[PDB]
Amino acid sequence: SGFRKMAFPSGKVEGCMVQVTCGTTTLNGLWLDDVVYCPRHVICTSEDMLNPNYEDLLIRKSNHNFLVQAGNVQLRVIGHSMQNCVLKLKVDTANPKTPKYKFVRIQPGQTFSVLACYNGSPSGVYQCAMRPNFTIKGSFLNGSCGSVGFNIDYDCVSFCYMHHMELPTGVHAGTDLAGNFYGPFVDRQTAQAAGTDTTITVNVLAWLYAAVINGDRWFLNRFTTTLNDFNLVAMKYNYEPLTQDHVDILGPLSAQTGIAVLDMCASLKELLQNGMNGRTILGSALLEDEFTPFDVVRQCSGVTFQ
Amino acid sequence: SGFRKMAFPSGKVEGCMVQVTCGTTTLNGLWLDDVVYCPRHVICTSEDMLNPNYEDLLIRKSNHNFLVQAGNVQLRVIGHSMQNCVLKLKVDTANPKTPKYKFVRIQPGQTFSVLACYNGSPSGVYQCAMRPNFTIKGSFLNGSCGSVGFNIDYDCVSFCYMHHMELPTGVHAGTDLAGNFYGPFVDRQTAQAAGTDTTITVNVLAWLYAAVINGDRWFLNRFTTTLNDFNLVAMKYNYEPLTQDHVDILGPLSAQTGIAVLDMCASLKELLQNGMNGRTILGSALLEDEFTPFDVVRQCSGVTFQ
Ligand SMILES: *[C@H](O)[C@H](C[C@@H]1CCNC1=O)NC(=O)[C@H](CC(C)(C)C)NC(=O)[C@@H](NC(=O)OCc1ccccc1)C(C)C
Ligand SMILES: *[C@H](O)[C@H](C[C@@H]1CCNC1=O)NC(=O)[C@H](CC(C)(C)C)NC(=O)[C@@H](NC(=O)OCc1ccccc1)C(C)C
Repeated sequence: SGFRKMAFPSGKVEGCMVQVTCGTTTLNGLWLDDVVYCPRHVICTSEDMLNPNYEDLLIRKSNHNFLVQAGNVQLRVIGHSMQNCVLKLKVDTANPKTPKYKFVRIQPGQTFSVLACYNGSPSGVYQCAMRPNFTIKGSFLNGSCGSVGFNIDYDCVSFCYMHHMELPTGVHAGTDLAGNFYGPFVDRQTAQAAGTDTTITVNVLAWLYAAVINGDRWFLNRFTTTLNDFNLVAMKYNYEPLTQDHVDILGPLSAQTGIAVLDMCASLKELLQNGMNGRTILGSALLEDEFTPFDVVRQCSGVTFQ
Repeated sequence: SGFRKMAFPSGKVEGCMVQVTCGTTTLNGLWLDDVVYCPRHVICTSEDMLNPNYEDLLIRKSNHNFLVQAGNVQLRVIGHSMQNCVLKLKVDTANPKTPKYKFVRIQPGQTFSVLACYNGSPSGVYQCAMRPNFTIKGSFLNGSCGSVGFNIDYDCVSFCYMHHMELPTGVHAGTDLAGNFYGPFVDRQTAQAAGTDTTITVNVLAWLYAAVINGDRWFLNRFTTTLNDFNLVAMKYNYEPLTQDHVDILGPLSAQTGIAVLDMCASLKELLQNGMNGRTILGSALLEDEFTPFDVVRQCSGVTFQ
């Protein structure tokens, strides 16, 4: 028993991290087969960064301008090309540590692990959710760009995020591995704001099921509600709408605990209307929304990976 | 910017995890050089476990009773011996993935990363603190015994914890890697209880400094207090005493933020006496105590590891 914010084991990704230095910029790259993926704004300098034209900046570059460093071994760049907001640097050596992988784009509400890196060297690993407003609430310092977010599916690493920038509220924006931003952000030093966020309702209910599996039941109640009456309550509290699909994904957790999804909705309603009365749930005094139904099942059932 | 509960990258430890099966018990082992470390209660079966005599149970075992599995490669056991509550199984193959390592025993209040494993296969990684009552609040299911907790110091892995058991409040108990339990617990199925916990005051103050570095300042105040007047307030709220040493370790954070340690104590006092008034600090509605002063510096400064 117990419930923790749990990251995927990071070994498979640590072996793919390299340092990319060009001009006055150093950042992290992702080395899979003979390609190194990194944020395209490495080809910049601090005045290029007010409003650049990356297509122009890139034809001015030479292969030998890109210093790629895999630990204490240098990689020769033999080609370069830009795919949206990422650079693909072709190197003459294929990474012998390349895991089975996919590039996947995730949906708001879904979670992933982030391997925070500096200078090609992993610093820490932590779990994140993609917020409804396509930001993530990460922990990133200068030099962390090119760190990647990922999920693991048995032995396959699905890369879903590459880090690019911090927005003024301390939240973070980035791209998928094909270089397409999550949300309406651009890799420019121009005024940009996150936009209004909402709470991920299906994840909150999942975390309430995790609590019940773990012995926290005080918030349960005999009442029930309709899907429609629940969604009027979520609207007011800035929760995002609950669909019949979300009810289906919560079926397994409903079955394991004996609590109908719509009964747990009625509990969420009262929690929203009454607060928590100085009590806690799974050691939080807030309703937590960064655990998906799948995260809960993995942790409360013991799924592993090879 | 941003602050997250951040684990160490786990790759160095993933390469050391193996599966140990003996009789009707399967658990995880730690494979360093030609020795596999695992909990001694693997040599048990479910009626041995009410009150065993492990010295007796172990001389009855044969080397060939221990099935050690490093992925899809079996390791031959060539010797066995017991060191307190862990077994050391000598195998004829040294682990080519053995990192530089140390066995260290940690102090209550200190943190570490846990690589939760089942059947020798890593499942997830998360950060823990050793509670004042020598339990940890982990996430462990049946089959997770032998999972280890650790810190990384540049390239060196300091192993500090091996998992053994869950106590009735859902908290977890284990040993250091020399097999000596943290706290007054024994690896027996006899009635055992955690004992009264307290809040780790120095870590709470560290997390308040992390908040200030990250832009949360609402809890700051013009007031101050003495170390002595602060400790009378901590006593009442079940916080553990703050020493002049703790004030010294908080010096760096005090210097970076311009907030004297005793000024942050006065803020903690009011937070303890008034609550948080429905506000949050670093996205928590509770005072968080599982970040050490070092954890805060690492995350707010960007220390890496190779
Ligand atoms: C890559 O190492 C780095 C990662 C940042 C550094 C601090 N935290 C991080 O996650 N990314 C950058 O330095 C960005 C570079 C560009 C913009 C992608 C070229 N810069 C930023 O992240 C900056 N954000 C912005 O410039 O955009 C928002 C904004 C809002 C208002 C006015 C101007 C710009 C921040 C300021 C570091
Ligand atoms: C090892 O895989 C496993 C890990 C447990 C399983 C569930 N969560 C975990 O962390 N450890 C065990 O199964 C323990 C085996 C012994 C006791 C070390 C031989 N057993 C336990 O963890 C059990 N705890 C106790 O038996 O001790 C406390 C207690 C309190 C009151 C009455 C009897 C015993 C629990 C019940 C699984």
